[PDB]
Amino acid sequence: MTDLASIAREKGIEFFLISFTDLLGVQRAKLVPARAIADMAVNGAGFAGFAAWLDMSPADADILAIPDPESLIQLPWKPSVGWLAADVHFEGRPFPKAPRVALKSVLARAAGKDMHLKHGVECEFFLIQPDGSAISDPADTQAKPCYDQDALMRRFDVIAEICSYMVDLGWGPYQNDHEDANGQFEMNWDYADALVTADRHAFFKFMVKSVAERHGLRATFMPKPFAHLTGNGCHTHLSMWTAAGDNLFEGDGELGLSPTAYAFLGGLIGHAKGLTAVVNPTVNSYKRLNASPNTITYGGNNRTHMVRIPDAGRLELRLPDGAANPYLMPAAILAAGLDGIETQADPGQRLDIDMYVEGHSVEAEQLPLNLLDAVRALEADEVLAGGLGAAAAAFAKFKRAEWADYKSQLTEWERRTTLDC
Amino acid sequence: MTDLASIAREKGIEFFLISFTDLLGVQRAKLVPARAIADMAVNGAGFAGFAAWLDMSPADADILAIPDPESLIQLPWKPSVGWLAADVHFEGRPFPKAPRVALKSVLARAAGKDMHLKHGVECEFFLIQPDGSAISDPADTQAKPCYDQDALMRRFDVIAEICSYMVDLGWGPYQNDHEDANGQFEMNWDYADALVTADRHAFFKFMVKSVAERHGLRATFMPKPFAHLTGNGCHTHLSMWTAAGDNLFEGDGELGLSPTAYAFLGGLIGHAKGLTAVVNPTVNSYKRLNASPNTITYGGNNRTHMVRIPDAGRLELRLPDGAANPYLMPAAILAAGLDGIETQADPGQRLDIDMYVEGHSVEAEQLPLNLLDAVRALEADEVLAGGLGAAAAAFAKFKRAEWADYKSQLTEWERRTTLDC
Amino acid sequence: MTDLASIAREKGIEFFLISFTDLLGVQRAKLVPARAIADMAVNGAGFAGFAAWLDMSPADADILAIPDPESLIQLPWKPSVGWLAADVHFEGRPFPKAPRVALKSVLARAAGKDMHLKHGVECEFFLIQPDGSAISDPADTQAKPCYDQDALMRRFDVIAEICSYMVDLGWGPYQNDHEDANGQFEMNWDYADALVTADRHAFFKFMVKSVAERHGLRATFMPKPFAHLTGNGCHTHLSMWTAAGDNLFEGDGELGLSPTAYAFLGGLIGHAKGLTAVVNPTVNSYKRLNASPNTITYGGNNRTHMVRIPDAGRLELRLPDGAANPYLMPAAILAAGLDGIETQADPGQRLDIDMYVEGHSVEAEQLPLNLLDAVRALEADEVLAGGLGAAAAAFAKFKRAEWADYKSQLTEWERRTTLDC
Ligand SMILES: Nc1ncnc2c1ncn2[C@@H]1O[C@H](COP(=O)(O)OP(=O)(O)O)[C@@H](O)[C@H]1O
Ligand SMILES: Nc1ncnc2c1ncn2[C@@H]1O[C@H](COP(=O)(O)OP(=O)(O)O)[C@@H](O)[C@H]1O
Ligand SMILES: Nc1ncnc2c1ncn2[C@@H]1O[C@H](COP(=O)(O)OP(=O)(O)O)[C@@H](O)[C@H]1O
Repeated sequence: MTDLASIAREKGIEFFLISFTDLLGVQRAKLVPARAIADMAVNGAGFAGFAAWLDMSPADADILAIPDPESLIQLPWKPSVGWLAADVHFEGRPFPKAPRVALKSVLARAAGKDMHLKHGVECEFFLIQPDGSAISDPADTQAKPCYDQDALMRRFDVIAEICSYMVDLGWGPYQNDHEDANGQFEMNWDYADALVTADRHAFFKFMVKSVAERHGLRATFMPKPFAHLTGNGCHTHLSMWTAAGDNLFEGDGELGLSPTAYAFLGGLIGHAKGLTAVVNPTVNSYKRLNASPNTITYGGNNRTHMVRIPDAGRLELRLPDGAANPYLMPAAILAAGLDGIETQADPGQRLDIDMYVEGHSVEAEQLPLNLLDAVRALEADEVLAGGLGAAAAAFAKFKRAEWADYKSQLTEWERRTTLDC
Repeated sequence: MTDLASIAREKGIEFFLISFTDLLGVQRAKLVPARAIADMAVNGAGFAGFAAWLDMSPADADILAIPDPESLIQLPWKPSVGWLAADVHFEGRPFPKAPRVALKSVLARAAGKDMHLKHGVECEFFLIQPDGSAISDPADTQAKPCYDQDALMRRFDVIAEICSYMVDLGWGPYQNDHEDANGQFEMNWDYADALVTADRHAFFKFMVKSVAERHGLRATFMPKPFAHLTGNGCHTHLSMWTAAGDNLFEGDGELGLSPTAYAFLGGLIGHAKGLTAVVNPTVNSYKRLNASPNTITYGGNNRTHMVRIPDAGRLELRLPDGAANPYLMPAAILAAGLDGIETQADPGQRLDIDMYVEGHSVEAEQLPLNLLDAVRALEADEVLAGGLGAAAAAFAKFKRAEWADYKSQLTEWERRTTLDC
Repeated sequence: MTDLASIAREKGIEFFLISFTDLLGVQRAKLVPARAIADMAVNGAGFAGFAAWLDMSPADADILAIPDPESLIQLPWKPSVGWLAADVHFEGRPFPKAPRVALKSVLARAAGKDMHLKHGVECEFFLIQPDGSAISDPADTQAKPCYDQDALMRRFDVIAEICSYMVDLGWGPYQNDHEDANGQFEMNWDYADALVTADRHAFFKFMVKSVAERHGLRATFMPKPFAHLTGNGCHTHLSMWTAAGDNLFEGDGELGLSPTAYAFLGGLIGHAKGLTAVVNPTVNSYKRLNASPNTITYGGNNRTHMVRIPDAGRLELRLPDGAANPYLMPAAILAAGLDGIETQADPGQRLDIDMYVEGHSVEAEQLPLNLLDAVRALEADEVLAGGLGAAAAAFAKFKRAEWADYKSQLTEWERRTTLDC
């Protein structure tokens, strides 16, 4: 790996965006001219951490975001700018409250046991009007819009541009779909080592929002952006691999899954409640859990349970939504899963039923149904909090304030239903 | 007591409003011509209970609301109509889920022990525009509007009319004030036997709303109707009396209070959390508990604690808000208090401090901070649920549905704070 | 077979639209980058079938749409994209509820008797404003607009573009007409093997809609889109052929038709009622049957009957409308016809009269006059239902639901005519 300064000269990069993800998933970046990249690659870009979602004080020394040169992406729509993901450092060490640092820590524990997490994300999003008031396509109106050829091709320019970028970047994109809400789309690409996928997922949201804007549109990954439409998931596909390239999840047990997979699964099931706080991290998230289908079960090739087993050597957690932190969520999933493996956790019986029809009759534990309860579940889950380190309590702090902020709002519903009390 | 038919002939009453209060405090009434009052006074007015907030089925027999002839009030603004409060009966017996029946049951238990609850209510309300969008007086704007002579006299017509009605009805009204929010008023009258006060409180809200409408205005008892203004309380004054006319609360202990009073108080303190669900019964209610001042303490002549001791032989519960059921709330207070007396409950130390300044430093139990948590507190409080009978679980059911209804609403705050997640 | 990956390289195709038609005729497609076509061509593109009109559950495994490489069409207006028609497979076999699969089944039965159905379609459509409120040409206004030269040429650019595409695609287009309603047009091309014509029919609607949109206009195949104008037919021309290449309908009987042709006709007459549900598949469809001409008769070179004999070796079914599924329609027609042939059905006497003038005096069976009755007829016709397989029952299920949805709408007619009852 050559230096970024030399790459800048060779590939015509004039500015670098040195970037990191805070606790709320917000992309924080600094635009640095190429003349300054050498110093910053080694010493890091200085940011006042208290000004981001990092649970820091104005009295603290500036954090130093150290770029991972392997993450470099020349913006495909603006190649004279080089994007870099970074680890936030504080007082000479990675700062445990930064999502990407948290993720790297859990990975290092799994890696030490020769277990390498790989995942793929299904990042649904909506294409909407710039003012956010409606979807971008007024002609996308029918009751079952999923895979609608007409509406898909009406947004060919934006979708095709983005997919072609992903081809060039080497993500191995393989399908673009219109999803089951009007105005909603999904663009899939190959799974990879968790850190690779996490970096891609963070960049992907930024690319989609950016390219949409250039087309006079807007993209949102909001969990439930419209009252009358279903929402955005981020269903996650999970497998564990040895450094020698074998999928520990492949086995001769049920459905081609191994004991390791089922123990991992058992951690997922066992830690589902606190896990919800992290993978459904906003007040808005909880609308998708109250629509009925809010219990903890799996699985099989069945898109009706919290966990689906799509094929051999693979689990799909169907819990995370569009707001899920690209680093915190694989981190939290891995912590729960690793615990499952170590404790030989038992997932219980696979249910081969349609939960939307027969779910009412199944005795199952229930997920937390609002942000506050979910945070409480996270705080009571010591194994999970310990797996995320200091990030967990900082996350719980912020979400509790969001909760109180939300509840303090005077809504129309309140006035409509209470004015005559 | 003569018959209502004979009174109708003598006082020129052409219609009776036979009325009862459901679990949400909603006044349900039927307008019956005088020719039919005799049968209904004895047999009751038939209502389909499932259509009110009574937790009933369409398959149930109609309830029979039996008028309390002693409650009769010729509408002062329309004397040809006679208003009556009623006990809802079902299958030949008072229906334990009806608020007024619940209240009468608790009273009968206290009465059996020669303890007679008397209370006064401070029913603050706002005078607002008919469309509810702003207060009725655009010139009522200053930062400290409390007792504002100008704004008070600007609403003299409406206030004076209502107070004069209360004089004629024999309620012993003694003061009308502009309260500490712009547009907010209060009109006090003498305390009385709980059932008398409860009937008056129910009628009072109706009279104020009715008279406001006749003046082209509107009244609301909503807890927190405006984002920028403080809200409506219903602080309640409480004492217990023997049939021989002695105030059991008067004594030689601290502040002129007796051991009975302090044990009653101890029930209040001891049952405060579940009590909150009943006396802060709406989602909206909880805004007033998050503004800081949400802990459980008393007292002294100090408007800064959950309980104030204004004078000898008197407790003021400063907890209830404008949405409090006129029957359920004295009922719930009495259940908690009676328990305190029977268990010789200990309130702990009176705090002679200003909670708004030093509250942060006091170790005290905290009230529930949202409707859901408050309902949970009610459900966990067996003594309190048992004291209200079947009304308690029916109340909890409805409020839980209100909670889920509220949370399902897509708010602007959500879109503003999450669209860019 | 030069593979799709190879064809993509040489033809410069960057994306494929893998498409299938659902039970409501809706085009469902996935946009796949060339780099992924090889795998999808072999294994199929995955779709959640419950999200389309296929009568499935979210608990079902995804269907796999397997593309027919012989259907490949480079979109003539956007040749970097390659459209493919696909067969829906479920759990390792063709999904009988998918129209194209159902059609292929019926064709295989017939093929097994050396009878190969060939058909051509007259897919009338309107050109309208994007908002759908009026036709595209405000100057197209005369009482008898059929074949209007001015209006035809006023839309030359769009019509000519589409026709030239059909020339290049090898469909053998031969005429473009302005039809007998203002704003209505028709573009004819050579008949072919049923499956070829079906795929083309499906693609054609998409082409016309897409090209219209590129010209700032819009196309609709809605059966009756305007209250004041006549509607869109999809009249179908039908013949049966041996593999040797002879037209089984050509014979010595009347009008140059054979006994086989007449028995086929007899199946059409015999199953006309049930057939109506499939080829008039919407509530809106039934307007064209209540506008008189709704009895079951043929024929001769006479456009006044349900079936017309245009010439030797050919039958024209004048029943299907613009909403007819391009796959279900020929399938249902073939099912009926084959039965006619197997049972030696007697079509009755040819009526050489004008049904518009003398039709009232003829004794003939009447077609069903609304969607509900038509569905009932489909369900009662077990020979027809059995011939379409599971597609029939799923179709009827959806249509019964559409019917209930329609009836549940509060129409202005209802209010105008009932408000004063
Ligand atoms: N063994 C695996 N481990 C982790 N992720 C995987 C694995 N296999 C596939 N994926 C990823 O899961 C995501 C979804 O894949 P997909 O084949 O579309 O699943 P499905 O057919 O169930 O919808 C993709 O990003 C994909 O690359
Ligand atoms: N001994 C009592 N028991 C119950 N309520 C009382 C008692 N004495 C007064 N009240 C009532 O309490 C309410 C408030 O009285 P008020 O004298 O204005 O109290 P404060 O001075 O503390 O504001 C009135 O309705 C009043 O009649
Ligand atoms: N023998 C046949 N079998 C099936 N379809 C046919 C046959 N001959 C013609 N067609 C198709 O029927 C459609 C109508 O043909 P056309 O010549 O316009 O007849 P008409 O003048 O009666 O409308 C055309 O699309 C044509 O391809």
